[PDB]
Amino acid sequence: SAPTLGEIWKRKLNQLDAKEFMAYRRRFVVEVSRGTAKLAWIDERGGVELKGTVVDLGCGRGSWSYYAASQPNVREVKAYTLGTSGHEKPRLVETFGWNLITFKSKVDVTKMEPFQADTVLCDIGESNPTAAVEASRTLTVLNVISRWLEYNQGCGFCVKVLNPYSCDVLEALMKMQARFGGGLIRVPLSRNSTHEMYFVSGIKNNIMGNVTAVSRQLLKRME
Ligand SMILES: C[S@@+](CC[C@H](N)C(=O)[O-])C[C@H]1O[C@@H](n2cnc3c(N)ncnc32)[C@H](O)[C@@H]1O
Repeated sequence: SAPTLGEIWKRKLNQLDAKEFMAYRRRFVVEVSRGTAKLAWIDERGGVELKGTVVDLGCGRGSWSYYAASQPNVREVKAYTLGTSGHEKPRLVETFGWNLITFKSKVDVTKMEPFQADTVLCDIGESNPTAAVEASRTLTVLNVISRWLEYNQGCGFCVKVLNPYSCDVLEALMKMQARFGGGLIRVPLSRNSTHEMYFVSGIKNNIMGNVTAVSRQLLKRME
């Protein structure tokens, strides 16, 4: 049922006008950066142990990196993002832990050699009206992340899954869970206009069931 229900949600979402979309997207949603709040939520729930060498793949402005850099078990943060035309570039600030981060823009992380890391973070996935476009980008991220997880036996991880209801993606996630453990969670701070979920090392759950539960929740909210 998962692809059917998420696909229904997507087609219904795309039928909303500007006013309906704006009202729908915040309905019952919890709530400085959105990025910070989401990683903080996952961290406080025990979704991911932030420790040692943290990689932040697709760091954009870098909220996750600054979050990670302020945590007691983190030793360094290596942050990477495209930062090319019309893509977010890291925003340097003077907050606690800033000196632990190395930001590198102008890097396509899908083409980077994995290296040593104790925690793998990745928040790549831009919403697109076409669910199949989102599935393809999601698959690409998961394939890249699998190489990192293979290279770093036992590392912690927290990975955005932009479209988790697509059948190919579900099978990909089950395979990652079979290989690396972990589970798939919905952050209640996510807006109703995205079906994004997070593949995390700290929580071990029923992936397909959680996805379906999120589809049914987001559909009910649109009713
Ligand atoms: C919007 S950030 C997610 C938010 C971020 N965690 C934060 O807290 O600010 C996702 C970033 O991934 C970047 N990105 C997308 N594809 C990429 C790729 N192939 N290689 C490197 N960065 C990529 C995008 O430019 C985008 O800025």
